[PDB]
Amino acid sequence: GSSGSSGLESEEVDLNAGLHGNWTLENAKARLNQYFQKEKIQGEYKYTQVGPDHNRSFIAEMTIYIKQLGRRIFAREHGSNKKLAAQSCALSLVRQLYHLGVIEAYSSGPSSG
Repeated sequence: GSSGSSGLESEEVDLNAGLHGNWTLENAKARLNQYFQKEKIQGEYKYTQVGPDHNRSFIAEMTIYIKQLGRRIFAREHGSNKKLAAQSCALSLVRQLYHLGVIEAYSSGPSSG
Protein backbone atom coordinates (compact mmCIF):
# COMPACT_ATOMS: atom_id res chain seq x y z
CA GLY A 1 0.00 0.00 0.00
CA SER A 2 1.01 3.66 -0.67
CA SER A 3 -0.36 7.28 -0.93
CA GLY A 4 0.56 10.92 -1.87
CA SER A 5 1.82 13.55 0.64
CA SER A 6 -0.82 16.19 -0.44
CA GLY A 7 -3.99 16.63 -2.64
CA LEU A 8 -4.95 19.44 -5.09
CA GLU A 9 -7.69 20.30 -7.65
CA SER A 10 -7.63 23.04 -10.36
CA GLU A 11 -10.49 21.59 -12.52
CA GLU A 12 -14.06 22.82 -13.29
CA VAL A 13 -17.28 21.28 -11.78
CA ASP A 14 -20.86 21.24 -13.19
CA LEU A 15 -23.76 23.13 -11.50
CA ASN A 16 -25.97 19.98 -11.63
CA ALA A 17 -23.26 18.11 -9.60
CA GLY A 18 -24.41 20.27 -6.60
CA LEU A 19 -28.02 18.98 -7.14
CA HIS A 20 -27.15 15.22 -7.31
CA GLY A 21 -24.18 15.38 -4.82
CA ASN A 22 -20.51 14.38 -5.49
CA TRP A 23 -20.58 11.80 -2.60
CA THR A 24 -18.96 8.53 -3.83
CA LEU A 25 -18.42 5.13 -2.11
CA GLU A 26 -15.00 6.29 -0.73
CA ASN A 27 -15.75 10.03 -0.19
CA ALA A 28 -18.84 9.02 1.87
CA LYS A 29 -16.77 6.57 4.01
CA ALA A 30 -14.42 9.53 4.72
CA ARG A 31 -17.37 11.97 5.28
CA LEU A 32 -19.08 9.67 7.84
CA ASN A 33 -15.80 9.48 9.83
CA GLN A 34 -15.47 13.32 9.52
CA TYR A 35 -19.06 13.71 10.87
CA PHE A 36 -18.09 11.43 13.83
CA GLN A 37 -14.91 13.51 14.54
CA LYS A 38 -16.82 16.87 14.37
CA GLU A 39 -19.82 15.72 16.52
CA LYS A 40 -17.78 13.46 18.95
CA ILE A 41 -19.99 10.47 17.85
CA GLN A 42 -18.80 6.84 17.33
CA GLY A 43 -20.13 4.17 14.91
CA GLU A 44 -18.97 0.68 13.77
CA TYR A 45 -20.49 -1.46 10.95
CA LYS A 46 -22.40 -4.68 11.80
CA TYR A 47 -21.52 -7.30 9.12
CA THR A 48 -23.25 -10.55 7.99
CA GLN A 49 -21.53 -13.04 5.62
CA VAL A 50 -23.86 -14.75 3.03
CA GLY A 51 -23.46 -17.69 0.58
CA PRO A 52 -21.10 -20.75 0.82
CA ASP A 53 -17.42 -20.11 1.77
CA HIS A 54 -16.19 -20.95 -1.81
CA ASN A 55 -18.57 -18.25 -3.29
CA ARG A 56 -19.70 -15.64 -0.68
CA SER A 57 -20.73 -11.98 -0.28
CA PHE A 58 -21.15 -9.64 2.76
CA ILE A 59 -24.05 -7.52 4.05
CA ALA A 60 -23.10 -4.47 6.20
CA GLU A 61 -25.40 -2.23 8.30
CA MET A 62 -25.28 0.85 10.60
CA THR A 63 -27.72 3.19 12.48
CA ILE A 64 -26.79 6.62 13.94
CA TYR A 65 -28.62 9.32 15.95
CA ILE A 66 -28.52 13.01 14.84
CA LYS A 67 -28.67 15.34 17.87
CA GLN A 68 -28.86 18.41 15.58
CA LEU A 69 -32.21 17.09 14.13
CA GLY A 70 -33.69 15.11 17.11
CA ARG A 71 -33.93 11.79 15.12
CA ARG A 72 -31.87 8.82 13.76
CA ILE A 73 -30.95 7.29 10.33
CA PHE A 74 -30.25 3.64 9.37
CA ALA A 75 -28.79 1.69 6.39
CA ARG A 76 -28.25 -1.95 5.26
CA GLU A 77 -26.36 -2.76 2.00
CA HIS A 78 -24.13 -5.51 0.47
CA GLY A 79 -20.90 -6.06 -1.54
CA SER A 80 -18.71 -8.99 -2.68
CA ASN A 81 -16.49 -8.23 0.40
CA LYS A 82 -16.62 -6.21 3.70
CA LYS A 83 -14.96 -3.11 2.09
CA LEU A 84 -17.61 -2.84 -0.73
CA ALA A 85 -20.40 -3.59 1.81
CA ALA A 86 -19.23 -0.84 4.27
CA GLN A 87 -18.64 1.60 1.33
CA SER A 88 -22.27 1.07 0.17
CA CYS A 89 -23.51 1.41 3.80
CA ALA A 90 -21.51 4.69 4.31
CA LEU A 91 -22.93 6.21 1.08
CA SER A 92 -26.44 5.25 2.33
CA LEU A 93 -25.91 7.20 5.64
CA VAL A 94 -24.15 10.13 3.86
CA ARG A 95 -26.95 10.47 1.23
CA GLN A 96 -29.51 10.58 4.12
CA LEU A 97 -27.37 13.27 5.89
CA TYR A 98 -27.41 15.21 2.55
CA HIS A 99 -31.23 14.68 2.14
CA LEU A 100 -31.93 15.87 5.75
CA GLY A 101 -29.48 18.83 5.29
CA VAL A 102 -26.77 17.74 7.82
CA ILE A 103 -24.24 18.00 4.90
CA GLU A 104 -24.06 19.63 1.43
CA ALA A 105 -22.73 18.35 -1.97
CA TYR A 106 -18.99 17.41 -1.99
CA SER A 107 -16.27 19.67 -3.51
CA SER A 108 -14.44 16.94 -5.57
CA GLY A 109 -14.90 17.33 -9.38
CA PRO A 110 -16.27 14.97 -12.11
CA SER A 111 -14.87 11.39 -12.38
CA SER A 112 -15.10 11.40 -16.26
CA GLY A 113 -11.26 11.83 -16.78
